[PDB]
Amino acid sequence: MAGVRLVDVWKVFGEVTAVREMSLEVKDGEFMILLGPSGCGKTTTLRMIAGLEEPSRGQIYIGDKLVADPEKGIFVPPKDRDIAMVFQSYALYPHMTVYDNIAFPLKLRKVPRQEIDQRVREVAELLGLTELLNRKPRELSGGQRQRVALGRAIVRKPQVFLMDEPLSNLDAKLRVRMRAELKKLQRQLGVTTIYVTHDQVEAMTMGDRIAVMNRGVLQQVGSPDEVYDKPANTFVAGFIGSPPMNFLDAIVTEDGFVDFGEFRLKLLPDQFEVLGELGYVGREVIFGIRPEDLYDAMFAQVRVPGENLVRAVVEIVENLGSERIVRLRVGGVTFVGSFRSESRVREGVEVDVVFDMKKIHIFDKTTGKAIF
Amino acid sequence: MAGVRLVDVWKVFGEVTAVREMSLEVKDGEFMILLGPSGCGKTTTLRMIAGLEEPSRGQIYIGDKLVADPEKGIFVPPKDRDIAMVFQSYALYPHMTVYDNIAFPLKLRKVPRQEIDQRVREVAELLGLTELLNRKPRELSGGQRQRVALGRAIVRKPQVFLMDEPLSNLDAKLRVRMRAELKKLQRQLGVTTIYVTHDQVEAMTMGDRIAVMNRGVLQQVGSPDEVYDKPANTFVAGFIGSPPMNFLDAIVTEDGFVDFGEFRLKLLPDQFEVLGELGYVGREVIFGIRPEDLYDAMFAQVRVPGENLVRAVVEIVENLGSERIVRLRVGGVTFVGSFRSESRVREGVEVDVVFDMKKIHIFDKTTGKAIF
Ligand SMILES: [Cl-]
Ligand SMILES: [Cl-]
Ligand SMILES: [Cl-]
Ligand SMILES: [Cl-]
Ligand SMILES: [Cl-]
Ligand SMILES: [Cl-]
Ligand SMILES: [Cl-]
Ligand SMILES: [Cl-]
Ligand SMILES: [Cl-]
Ligand SMILES: [Cl-]
Ligand SMILES: [Mg+2]
Ligand SMILES: [Mg+2]
Ligand SMILES: [Mg+2]
Ligand SMILES: [Mg+2]
Ligand SMILES: [Mg+2]
Ligand SMILES: [Mg+2]
Ligand SMILES: [Mg+2]
Ligand SMILES: [Mg+2]
Ligand SMILES: [Mg+2]
Ligand SMILES: [Mg+2]
Ligand SMILES: [Mg+2]
Ligand SMILES: [N+]
Ligand SMILES: [N+]
Ligand SMILES: [N+]
Ligand code: NA
Ligand code: NA
Ligand code: NA
Ligand code: NA
Ligand code: NA
Ligand code: NA
Ligand code: NA
Ligand code: NA
Ligand code: NA
Ligand code: NA
Ligand code: NA
Ligand code: NA
Ligand code: NA
Ligand code: NA
Ligand code: NA
Ligand code: NA
Ligand code: NA
Ligand code: NA
Ligand code: NA
Ligand code: NA
Ligand code: NA
Ligand code: NA
Ligand code: NA
Ligand code: NA
Ligand code: NA
Ligand code: NA
Ligand code: NA
Ligand code: NA
Repeated sequence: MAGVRLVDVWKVFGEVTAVREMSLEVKDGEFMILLGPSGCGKTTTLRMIAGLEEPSRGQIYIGDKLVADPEKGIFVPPKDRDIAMVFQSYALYPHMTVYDNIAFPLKLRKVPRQEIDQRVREVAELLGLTELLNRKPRELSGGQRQRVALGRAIVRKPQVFLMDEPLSNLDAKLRVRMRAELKKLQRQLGVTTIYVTHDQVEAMTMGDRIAVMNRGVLQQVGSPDEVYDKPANTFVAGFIGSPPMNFLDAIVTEDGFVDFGEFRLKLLPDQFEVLGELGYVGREVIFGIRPEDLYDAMFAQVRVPGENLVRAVVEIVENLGSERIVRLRVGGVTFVGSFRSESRVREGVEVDVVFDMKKIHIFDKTTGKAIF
Repeated sequence: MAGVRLVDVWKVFGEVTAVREMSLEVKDGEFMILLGPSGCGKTTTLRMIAGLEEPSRGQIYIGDKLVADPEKGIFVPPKDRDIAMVFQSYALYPHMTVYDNIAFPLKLRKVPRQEIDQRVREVAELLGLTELLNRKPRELSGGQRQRVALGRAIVRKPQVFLMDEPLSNLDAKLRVRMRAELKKLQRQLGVTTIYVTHDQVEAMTMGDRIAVMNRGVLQQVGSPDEVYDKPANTFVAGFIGSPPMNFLDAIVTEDGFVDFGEFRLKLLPDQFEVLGELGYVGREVIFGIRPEDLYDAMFAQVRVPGENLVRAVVEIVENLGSERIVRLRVGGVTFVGSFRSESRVREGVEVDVVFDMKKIHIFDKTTGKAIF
């Protein structure tokens, strides 16, 4: 069964809802990311798992243990859950030595003195903390304190590691390296990890799966490929990706096209069939395609006038060196493409644009849910 | 209505007791210091007030709310308590200006924009953040980001702020300035604050009151003058002061003197009376007097041979420029005085020493408790 489980979890404050009926199963041993914009409920969700905040309603389990169910009067304090919040301010005694801070979980569980000493010294050396063993955290730098909390977290082996934006205070290069190092260590340890971040690249880079949240609601749980290539709804589709996915209003036509008013594109057979079966033919839907899937027709692989091509005017060309971000317009609609450097587009000049129809998305105009 | 109240609070781990039957009432709006040496239970006490640790027994109130009483199955986790923990550098929202970061909590509580603006700008002014209102976190220093986080915490108006020697990482000079800035801000806010420190000078400098702890036990709660001038027992008397208070074994005599064996001193009338009414006349007690209250007879204001004066030999004279620390000996007992620079004391030479009898202390030799 799941390493961590939330069942219909809510957190409310009067008329405000921080987390709304969230059910999530985190697999044993996976590195799960909670990703979403500011205020989306991800931090509240991590705190409820940690026990730093109580759910308003719902059940929360760590392994086979029910750690929170307010309807049953059940609430296990954070220290009694088998979890490690790798967050220094909460985990560490500033006036106890680094050595004693790291040894604490083990002496609490009556591990022999010789064993404690070797396990503490081993994890300290691994983390470059050896020379700091006799110092107290109140004397250390912020980075050193975070490392000491990490050592205390991994010296034992809890059932779950929890982290909240642990690399936000780092230089870009060090951050890229740490994302790799943290994931390598998690894989080595094999311990279920739940990690909050607002950073899409960090999420897609480190996570085995990503739980995308928006305004307290779980939008989708999937691997980086699933959330990027198979966004569950317009929120997910528009939240991940740079430049953002383009969205256009369209009518699915009886003759198999998505009609934007200003122009039309021919759907692929299978797409049109699924839309047929579901009853969207004749209806207004939301069409989406990423900038990386739009091409200058001069160099596109397959150019089909009528079906995947449209003439647009270029409004802005941003020269990024390795590519060009091209703001395009066809009458009253606009979209952005990421074209190759060899493209000769020029502001004010028209250009034919090819859409890679295999990469489009169609969503329900009312619910926002993805058809594909 | 106390701001925070602990009633008979204990925290134990097996045979080890971190905090023992502590009752403490923190006044609404006061700056309370929890001061003690390492292992005294000061951090555990702050952790139980924050809710990071559940007490083994006792009740804890934040305002009029009972937040922990294990016998009643009551335990409110940290995020659900009306407290603000001040630590490292908290959850600064990226892609959000300073103004919006501080305003965020009020944006949830749906506070009118007029009020949000006034409150945010007011808070930024107290923190010196006004010129940074339109800046993003990335454009800020670490100290600027830290102040922005404090501002976010302050605008929410918690019942109490909790911190554990947050100034510990600072160079001496900056620390002196920050103690003053922190206390000034606390007075401007009028918010109950509980601050843990191991530093005696920091405690006496910043606290309205100081809760002195030793080995899990609350020794005394008083203003800096009270803990310094009216120490409740020998621990408090010997823990604050430099050089430390001198202690000598004595016997209260029938004729109104304290007899040290090697010499005697005459008690002030009111002092002998209290010792009498309490039944100490004829008993061995612990006598105490600070170095600053010992004087070279050459410059003393009042010299009464036999009563407040004794001839001693000088063993060590430390020349501190602004004063001299003089280690004195009378037969088999020693004590240290802080004499004026003009004193002509010399190692190996005798000198008459005057004791300021109005400043002495007498403690019960068995319990260590101060009679006065
Ligand atoms: Cl702590
Ligand atoms: Cl070692
Ligand atoms: Cl990366
Ligand atoms: Cl919502
Ligand atoms: Cl919500
Ligand atoms: Cl996406
Ligand atoms: Cl062609
Ligand atoms: Cl202003
Ligand atoms: Cl004292
Ligand atoms: Cl002389
Ligand atoms: Mg967070
Ligand atoms: Mg998946
Ligand atoms: Mg892949
Ligand atoms: Mg493509
Ligand atoms: Mg794509
Ligand atoms: Mg140009
Ligand atoms: Mg009770
Ligand atoms: Mg809460
Ligand atoms: Mg004084
Ligand atoms: Mg004095
Ligand atoms: Mg002088
Ligand atoms: N993993
Ligand atoms: N242009
Ligand atoms: N105060
Ligand atoms: Na997985
Ligand atoms: Na939000
Ligand atoms: Na609650
Ligand atoms: Na416990
Ligand atoms: Na690593
Ligand atoms: Na895919
Ligand atoms: Na991917
Ligand atoms: Na891929
Ligand atoms: Na894609
Ligand atoms: Na792709
Ligand atoms: Na134009
Ligand atoms: Na341009
Ligand atoms: Na393709
Ligand atoms: Na006070
Ligand atoms: Na505990
Ligand atoms: Na100004
Ligand atoms: Na509040
Ligand atoms: Na200030
Ligand atoms: Na007092
Ligand atoms: Na006094
Ligand atoms: Na006073
Ligand atoms: Na004074
Ligand atoms: Na005094
Ligand atoms: Na004094
Ligand atoms: Na003299
Ligand atoms: Na000397
Ligand atoms: Na000398
Ligand atoms: Na000498």
